[PDB]
Amino acid sequence: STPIQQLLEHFLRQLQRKDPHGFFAFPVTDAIAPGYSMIIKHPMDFGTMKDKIVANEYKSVTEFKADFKLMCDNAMTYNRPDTVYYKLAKKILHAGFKMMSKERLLALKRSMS
Amino acid sequence: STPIQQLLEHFLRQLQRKDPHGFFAFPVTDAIAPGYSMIIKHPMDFGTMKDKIVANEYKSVTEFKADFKLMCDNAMTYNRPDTVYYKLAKKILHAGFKMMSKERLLALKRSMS
Ligand SMILES: CCN1/C(=C/C(C)=O)Sc2ccc(OC)cc21
Ligand SMILES: CCN1/C(=C/C(C)=O)Sc2ccc(OC)cc21
Repeated sequence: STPIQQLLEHFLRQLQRKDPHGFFAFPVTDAIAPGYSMIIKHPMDFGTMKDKIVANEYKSVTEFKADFKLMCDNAMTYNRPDTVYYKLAKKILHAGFKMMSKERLLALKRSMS
Repeated sequence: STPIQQLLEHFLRQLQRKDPHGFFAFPVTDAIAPGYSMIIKHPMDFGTMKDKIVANEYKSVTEFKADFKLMCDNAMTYNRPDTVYYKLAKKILHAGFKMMSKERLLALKRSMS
């Protein structure tokens, strides 16, 4: 493994702990969610993100954050605000962007000098 | 855990993997290596470094590199050049400092932007 892969695997684990029931663990498809494909054109989930880490397809924390943000946007677009799915997506998005702050990324970034 | 701890744990696993027999895994004792305490002023080993990581006592990769270099210098000071201990110490010292090179950490630096 490489250092960036280890950093992204750490972030991903923290985020998955905030989704204990695995709402975001696998790709949502039309077989479970009517009309999903035509509402959610850019699907994303934790499992695809793990595969992209393993495949070393992320070159930055910015790219990783964008996939995480996409996933939570999709969940808030498709599900109505009354659903546990929409409600959890809003909460992990807030927490996730607070754990990968500009600030926190600069503090961790002064540790490597 | 914290991001810096996870990064140092990664480096430590890479280094410990080059010492499958655990020459460096635990403190050398005078019962095993006569006069060690009298010759080696500042003992160091992988287990203590892991203890300091968990205890979040490293504030830089530089500080971490300093304990690693200490560990390998100690082994080459106490053990004669024909011994497995001296030879492995020299080999992991070079490998570890190529893995925590200035360049490699500055590239990793841009990845967290
Ligand atoms: C994977 C769970 N989950 C959703 C997740 C997100 C993030 O949108 S959307 C949803 C709709 C139906 C279903 O099967 C009853 C499950 C379901
Ligand atoms: C624990 C291995 N090892 C050394 C370790 C370091 C890092 O120096 S020094 C030493 C001397 C004798 C011995 O038993 C033959 C072992 C011994």
